[PDB]
Amino acid sequence: MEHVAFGSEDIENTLAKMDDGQLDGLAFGAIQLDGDGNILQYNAAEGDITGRDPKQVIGKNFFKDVAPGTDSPEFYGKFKEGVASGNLNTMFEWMIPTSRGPTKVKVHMKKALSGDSYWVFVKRVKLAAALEHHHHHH
Repeated sequence: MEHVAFGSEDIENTLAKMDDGQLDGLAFGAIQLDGDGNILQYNAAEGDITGRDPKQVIGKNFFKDVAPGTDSPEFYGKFKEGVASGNLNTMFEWMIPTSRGPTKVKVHMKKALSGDSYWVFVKRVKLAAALEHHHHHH
């Protein structure tokens, strides 16, 4: 005879999955991903010190591993629906709240040209480079 109902609200209950990456670590570069979201390659900029390992990132997920907490249809659904057709076109900016303070970053994803690969650019929200060149595969 378990008929004990309980209805209440707790701010702590709703407030969960906070920022875990206390570290800042600033960097801007592109990363190759697969249809499933697996790291294929890593290409960072040539104007800063080395941070994360190039091989350590490979084999793991980008938004499912490197980006813990983004596991949702808010950012995943867009990637899935895009893969189903073979061309994920998304352009927006994400806010990365840290202990040191809030930091917004612009990320642009687009299907690779060679095919069977995706291109995800990650860099702080700021217009710097737009017209590139000398980028042709062998």
